[PDB]
Amino acid sequence: MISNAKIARINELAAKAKAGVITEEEKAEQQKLRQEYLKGFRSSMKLE
Repeated sequence: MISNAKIARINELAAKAKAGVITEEEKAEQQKLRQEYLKGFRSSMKLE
């Protein structure tokens, strides 16, 4: 699961990725935490 602290961590890493300064380790954690966020999260715009 994910908490606000980890959500900030995601936005941190995402910014690192959008910038290009993100390392492989940061990338690995980013992908995982995004899944921790996707737990139960559905696409409201499509009701998917």
